[PDB]
Amino acid sequence: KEKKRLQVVISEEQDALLTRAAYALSSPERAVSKSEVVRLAIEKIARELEEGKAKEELEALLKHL
Amino acid sequence: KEKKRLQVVISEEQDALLTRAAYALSSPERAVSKSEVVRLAIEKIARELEEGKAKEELEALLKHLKAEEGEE
Ligand SMILES: [La+3]
Ligand SMILES: [La+3]
Ligand SMILES: [La+3]
Repeated sequence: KEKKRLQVVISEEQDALLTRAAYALSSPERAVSKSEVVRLAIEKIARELEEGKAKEELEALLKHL
Repeated sequence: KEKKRLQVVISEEQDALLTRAAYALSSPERAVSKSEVVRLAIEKIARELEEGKAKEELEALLKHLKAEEGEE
């Protein structure tokens, strides 16, 4: 009702992108875990779909599978 | 060519956002699951951090998200 266990299979390249994003977002004063990067990505995509941005890039990367 | 089982706890609001995004990106000709939306979000935000434009905004949303982890 308040929390949902998300199970997603990812590639090792997406794992590497997760690590690079986690380090890029981090700083000496704030630590960023991979799960926080996932939640932040979900929130950012939700906002962009609220604004309708980068749809050419969203479908470009989705068709890039 | 490895893979990785990923376990992440999310709020019900983000799960609903995941559903809405899954349907919005889907079509009768192509199905987009919630997990595929998660992968697309990962690659999208990683690319955004490589571009170096929206780092301030991502840090703000990140701060507010870390403010929500502590006991709702
Ligand atoms: La809630
Ligand atoms: La490999
Ligand atoms: La691979």
